[PDB]
Amino acid sequence: IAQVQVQNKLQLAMPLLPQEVQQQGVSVEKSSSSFLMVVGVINTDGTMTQEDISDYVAANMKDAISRTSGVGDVQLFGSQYAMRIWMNPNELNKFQLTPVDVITAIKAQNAQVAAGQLGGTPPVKGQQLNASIIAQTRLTSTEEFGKILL
Amino acid sequence: MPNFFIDRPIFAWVIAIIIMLAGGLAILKLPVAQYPTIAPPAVTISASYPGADAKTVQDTVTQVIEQNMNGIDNLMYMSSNSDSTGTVQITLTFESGTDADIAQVQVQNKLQLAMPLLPQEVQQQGVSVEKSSSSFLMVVGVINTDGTMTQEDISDYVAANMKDAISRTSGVGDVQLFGSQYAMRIWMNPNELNKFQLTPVDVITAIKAQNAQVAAGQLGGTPPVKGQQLNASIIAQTRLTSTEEFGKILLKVNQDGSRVLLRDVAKIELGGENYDIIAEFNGQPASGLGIKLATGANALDTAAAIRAELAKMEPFFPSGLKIVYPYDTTPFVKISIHEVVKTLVEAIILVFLVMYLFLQNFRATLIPTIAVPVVLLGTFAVLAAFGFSINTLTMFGMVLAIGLLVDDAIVVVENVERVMAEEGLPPKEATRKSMGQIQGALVGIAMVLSAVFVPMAFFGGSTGAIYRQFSITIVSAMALSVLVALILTPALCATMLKFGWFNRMFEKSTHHYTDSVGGILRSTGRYLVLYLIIVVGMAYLFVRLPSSFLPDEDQGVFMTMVQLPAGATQERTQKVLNEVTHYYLTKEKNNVESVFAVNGFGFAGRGQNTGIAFVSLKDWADRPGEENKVEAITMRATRAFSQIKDAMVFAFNLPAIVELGTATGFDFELIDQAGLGHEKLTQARNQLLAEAAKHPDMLTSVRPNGLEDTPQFKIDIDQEKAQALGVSINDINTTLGAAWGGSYVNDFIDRGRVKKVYVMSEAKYRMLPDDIGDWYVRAADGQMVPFSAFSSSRWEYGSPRLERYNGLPSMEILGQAAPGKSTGEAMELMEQLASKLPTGVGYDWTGMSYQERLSGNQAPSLYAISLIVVFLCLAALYESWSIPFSVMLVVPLGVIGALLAATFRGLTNDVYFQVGLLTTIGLSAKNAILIVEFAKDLMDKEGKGLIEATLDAVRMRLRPILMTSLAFILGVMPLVISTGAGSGAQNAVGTGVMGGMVTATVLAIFFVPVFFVVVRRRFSRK
Amino acid sequence: ADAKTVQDTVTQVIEQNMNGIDNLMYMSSNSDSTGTVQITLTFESGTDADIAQVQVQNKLQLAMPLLPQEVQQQGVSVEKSSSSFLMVVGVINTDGTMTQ
Amino acid sequence: TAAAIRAELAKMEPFFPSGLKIVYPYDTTPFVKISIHEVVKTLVEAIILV
Amino acid sequence: GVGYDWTGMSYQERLSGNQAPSLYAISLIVVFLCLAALYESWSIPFSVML
Repeated sequence: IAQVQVQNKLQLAMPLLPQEVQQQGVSVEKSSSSFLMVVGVINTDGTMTQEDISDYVAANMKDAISRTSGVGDVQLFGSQYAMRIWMNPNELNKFQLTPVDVITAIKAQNAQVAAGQLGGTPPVKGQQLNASIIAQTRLTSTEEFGKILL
Repeated sequence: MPNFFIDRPIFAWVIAIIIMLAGGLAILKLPVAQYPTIAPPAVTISASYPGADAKTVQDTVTQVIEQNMNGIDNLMYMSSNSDSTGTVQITLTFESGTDADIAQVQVQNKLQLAMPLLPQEVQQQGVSVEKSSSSFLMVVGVINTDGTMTQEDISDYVAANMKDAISRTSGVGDVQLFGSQYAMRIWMNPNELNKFQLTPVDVITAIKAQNAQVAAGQLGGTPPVKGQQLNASIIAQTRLTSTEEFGKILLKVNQDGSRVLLRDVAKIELGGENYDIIAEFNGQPASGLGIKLATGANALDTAAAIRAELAKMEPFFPSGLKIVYPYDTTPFVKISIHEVVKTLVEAIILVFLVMYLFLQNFRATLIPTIAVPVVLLGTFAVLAAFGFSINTLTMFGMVLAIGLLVDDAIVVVENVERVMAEEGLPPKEATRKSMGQIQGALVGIAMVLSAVFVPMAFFGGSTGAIYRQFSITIVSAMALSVLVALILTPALCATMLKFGWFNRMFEKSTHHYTDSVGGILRSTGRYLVLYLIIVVGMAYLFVRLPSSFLPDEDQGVFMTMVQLPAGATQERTQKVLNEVTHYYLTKEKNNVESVFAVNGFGFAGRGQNTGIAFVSLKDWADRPGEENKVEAITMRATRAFSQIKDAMVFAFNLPAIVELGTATGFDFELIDQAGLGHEKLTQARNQLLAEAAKHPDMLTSVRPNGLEDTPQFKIDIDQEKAQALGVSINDINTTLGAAWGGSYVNDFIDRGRVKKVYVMSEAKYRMLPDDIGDWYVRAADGQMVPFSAFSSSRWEYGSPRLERYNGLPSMEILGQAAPGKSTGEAMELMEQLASKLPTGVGYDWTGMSYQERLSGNQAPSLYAISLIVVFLCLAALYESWSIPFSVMLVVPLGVIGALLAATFRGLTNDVYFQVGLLTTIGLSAKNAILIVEFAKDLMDKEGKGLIEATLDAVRMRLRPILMTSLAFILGVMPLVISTGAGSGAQNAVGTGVMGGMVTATVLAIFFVPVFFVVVRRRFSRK
Repeated sequence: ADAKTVQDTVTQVIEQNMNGIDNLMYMSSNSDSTGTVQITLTFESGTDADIAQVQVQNKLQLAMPLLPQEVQQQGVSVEKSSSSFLMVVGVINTDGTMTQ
Repeated sequence: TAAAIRAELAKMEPFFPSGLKIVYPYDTTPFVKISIHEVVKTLVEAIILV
Repeated sequence: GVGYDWTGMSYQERLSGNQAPSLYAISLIVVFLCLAALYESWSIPFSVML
C-alpha cells in the first residue's frame, strides 16, 4: 500500500517533470537498501569486452531477474548499449551544422510509421485482397545511422 | 458425552435449532454462481495504435511495456500479442493465491510510468489494464428487426441508454459492450482535395483549431478592485456538436473568397469508432452487451435483476428493437440446483422407505429424515463460514457425501433395536448401552474420514482449487455428522422408540449367510488368495482407464469456427458465415435458437480474415432426442461443413468451466534467446513441427497457435528525393497514415456525451496499391507532389501476429496427448524434440502444462500421508500396530466395481469419479471400523472367543450395512446414472459410487470378517 | 470548462466506470462552474478503506485515457476522503508586520 | 527469492555466448543457510548428549 | 419522474431503525433458546419470556 500512496501523489507531479526526465523513466521502488547478493558475469574466452557484457547482461539477463517476484530492485554494474552518435564540432561547423540538425535528422531517418493497410477496414462494393501497408522501419545498425542524410 | 446428553434432550434441539437456524440463515447470506473462482488470477494490458502492423506495434509498444513490468510481486509468467490491426495485448498470470485486486494495481502502476515512452498516438487511445476473467454472467444483444438501424446506430443506443443503466445494477461486476459509441466520421478524398492543394494535415490541423475549447476567465472573480456588482463566468470557444457544424470548417480560402469548407474535401456523418467487426444475430444488425459476475453476488438474483432493468427501459426503444439473450449462465445453474436439491429430498424418502421395510415404524424412521436435513442446513453454515458459495462444485460436494451423512443416521438408530430387542431394556436405557459400542468408533471414523479427504484440498492450483471445493464441503458435512450423531440422534431415538411379511423372510438369510462365513472358515486363508486377485485386478484397472478433468457437458450454447485463407476479406467471410447461419437455421430449425455471428474475432487471431459463430439452442425440454443434444449436433455440423471451399469451418462444445485449462493437451512455448530473428525462429519452429508429426505413436496435432507469415505492401519514402522537392517527411508519413490508416483528431460532444472524432480517406480512394498514387502532398513552395516522386513500392513478407513469452519473442505451439499415451509422456517427448533445435532456441511450458508441471505427480504422495494418518489414527481406536491393518484392506473392494465402470459404462478417471472414489472408500472403512469394533467389543467385554466374536460381530452388523447400502444404490440410481440434459457430471458423480458401492458391500460382508482373523491369529504368535 | 461542459465530459466518464468496486454503498458527484469534479464513493461500514481506495483507482484508470488532455495533464486524485475537519490551527501576526 | 534468482539464471545459461560464466562475487544467502544448519546441528547433537 | 433517497446521517439513521424489529426478534429467540438449553424445561422459558 505505501508503495501505492507514494505513487498516487508522484503521479500528480508527473506532468510537471521536464520531458527529458519522464523520457528517462521516473521509477518508484520498495526495496531494502542492502544488497541481497551480487551476480557476477565473466568472459573466460576473452571473446568479449566489459563494454560487451554490461550490454549482453542487460539485453538478456537483467529483465528476468528484474521481474522476479521478491527482487524489489536491480542494479546493473555497467550499462546496456545505445546507438552513439559521438558528434564532432569541427565537421558540424565545416558544413554549417548544429547538433540540432543532427537530431532533427536522426529523428526522421530513424522512425517506425503506421501506414494503414490495403483491404481498408471499412471497405468498398466488394473486394478481395487485403494486406498491411508497411512504411519506415527503425534503422538497426551503426551502418544505417551512418548513412543518415544530413 | 451422549449418555450425559441423552438425558438433557430438550437441550439438543436447541443446538439443532441453532445449527438448523444458522444453516438456513446462511442459505440467505450465500453467493450462487455456476462455478467458483479457480483460474490463477491475471491481468491483461491492452493497447491500440490505429492502422499499425505487428513489427511496429511490437517494437514501438510491446517491448516497452515489458522492459517495465518489474518490481511487481508474484508473477508466474507473462504473455504478449502484437498483431497487425495495431493491437497489443499483454497478460500477466499471477501466483495462485495472490490478491488480484493488488496484482492489477502493481502492473497498471508500473505501466503508468512507461507511458511517456509510448507513441503519442497510443497514449491517446489509452492503454487498458483490467482483470482477465471471461466468465460471463450472460450476454444480451440489442437487435433491430426492420432494416432502419445499423450495426453502429444500435451500438449507440446501447452505449447511450442501457450500458450505464445495467452497469449500476445490483451485482453486475463488469459491463462490456458489443460495438462502438457513434464516433464522428470524416472521410476525406484525395481528389476532392487535390483540387485545392490541401493535404489531410490541413484538414487535421484545422479540425484541432475549429473543434477545440479554450479557457477564458471570470468577470469579478479573481482579485477584483473597488466594489463590484457583477461576477460571472466567461464562456469562450466550445466544441462542435453535430455533423453540420463539422461540415462548415474553413480549410482554406484562395484569392477570390473561395468557400473551401471541410464539407467539400471529405464527407462528414456519424459512424463507428472501429469498423472491422461485424455483429449479426440471425442475419440481422446486432450490437449486444456482455456482463460479468460481481464477487459475492448472486448469479440468479442479478440474472433476474438484469431482466428487470431491461423490462423497465423497453417502452423507450423506438423502431422495434428486441433485447435478446443468446447466452445466460442461469437456466443452467437453476435446473441443476433444482436438481441436487431433489437428490436430497429424494435420498431422504429412500431412507424412509428402506428402514420402514426393515424396522417398520413411523417414529424411528422419521428420526433419520429429521436428523440429516439438520446436518445439511448446518454444513451450509460452515461453507458460508469459509467464504464458499453454492456452486455446481460445492453442490455435488454434498450429493457425493449423502451416503456418509445417511449411514451415520441409520447406523445409530439401527443399533438401538439391536439392543432393545436382543434381550433388552426400554428406550432410554438401550440407547445408553448402544452409545458404548459405537461411541468410540464414531469419534474414530471421524479422524479416519478427516484423512482420506483433507489430504485433498492441498493440490497444485488451477485444478487443486476445484478439489478443495469438494473437500471442505464433504469434510464439513462428514464431521458435522459425527458431531450431530453423538448429540442429537442418541437423545432423539432414546425418546421416540418402543410392510410386514419380511422379518423371518430375512431372518433365515442371516443364518444362511453367516454359515458362508463360519463352517466355510475351516480352510481360513481360502479367500485371501482371491483378494490378491482383486488387488492384482485393480492394479491393472487403474493404468488402463483414461484421465480427464471435468466431464464436458451440454450447456445451452456452442460455437462454429470460420477461418478464411491468408488474404481473405471480411466481406468474403460474411458469406461463409451466411451459410453457417443458414445451415444452422434452415436445416436444424428444431434445436437452434439463434446464431450470433461475429466476423473479425477468432481463435489464433483477429482480422478481416476470420469470424466465429455463437449459436444458442432451444430449451433442452424441446430438445428431446439424445441426438437433439450438443455432442451430436456438432458431430453433424462439423462434418456437415467440410463441404465448403477454402473456409475451414469447425464446430465444438465449450468446456464445462468456460475460462479454464481445456484439453488433456500440452501448451508449449518456443522462445528465442539470441539475436535469432523472426525468420530464424520460424525455421526452428517449422522443424520441431515437422519432426513431431513423425511420431504419431506419441503426439498427434502438434500445431502453431499463431498466424503464418502473409505478404504486405512496403511503401518506402526516399528521403533525398523529398529534401530536393519541397516536401517534408512529416507531411508525407501523415498523409499515408491519415488517408489509409485513419487518425483520431480531437473529441466533440454529440448529444451531451463525449465522443471521438476520426478523420480518414473514403473507402473508394484507398483499396489497391495502384491507388497509392491517388494521393498528393503540398511541398515547401506550394505545389502538390505525387507519391511516386518520393516513394518506391515493393511487395514483401511480414507477420500479422508476433508472439512473446516472458520478454522474448516466442512462438506458441500447442499439441494433444496421444491416442494411447499419458500427457506426461507427450510433454516429455516434446522436450527431447525441442532439445535438438538450432542453438539459441529454447522451450518453456505454460497454461495447463505449467500447473501440470509444477504440481503434477502429488496425488500418490499426499495420500501416502493420509494412509499413514489413517493407520496411525485407526491403531489408537483399538490398541495395536496390528488390528488396524484389518480395517484398511477394505480399500480395494470399493476401488474395484467403481474401477469397473470402465465396463458398466464408457467413461474416464476424473475429478468426480475420484471424489466418488473417496466416498466409497469412506463407507467401506467405516463399516470395517464398526465390524472390527464389535469383534473387539464383545471379544474384550463379554470375554468371547477368538472366532466366536467374528461370527457374533458380522452377526450383529449385516443388516445395518444392508439398510444403508440399499438406500444409497437407489439414492444414487436416479437421473444420476442415465440422464437427459443439464447432466454429465450427474453420470460421473454416481457411476463411480453406484457399482463399486455394490462391490463395497456385496463383497465386504464375506470379506472383512476374514480380515479380522487373518490378523490376531498372526499377531500374538502361537 | 463550464459545469455542463465539465460534468458529462469528465464526471460521466469517471462515474461511468465506478461499477464493480466491492461494498460500494453510494456514489455522489458534482461538476463545477470553475471546472472541478468531485466524485465520492463511500463504502459499507466494515470495508477495507485501503483496498477500497485501490479499486477506486483500478477503475479510474480505465476512465483516464477517455478524459480531456488538460484534465489529464493536471490532476485526478483518488484519496481516502472524509468530510469534517478535526481542527483549524489559524495564524495571525502580532504588530502589523505581516499581511493576509 | 535467492532460490528463484538462482533458478532463473539456470534456465538462462544454455543460450549465452562462448566464454560467459556466472560467478558469485557477493551473497548473504549461504551464511544464513550455514548459520541455522549449525544451530539445528546443535539441536540434534545435544539430544545425543542427553 | 422525480424520486429521492437519504444519504449521510439519514441513510445511517434509517438503516438503524429498519434493523431493530429484526434485532429484538433474534435476541429474544436466542434467550428463549438459552433457557430451554441449560435450564432443562421447554416451558420455563415460555414463562420467563412472559
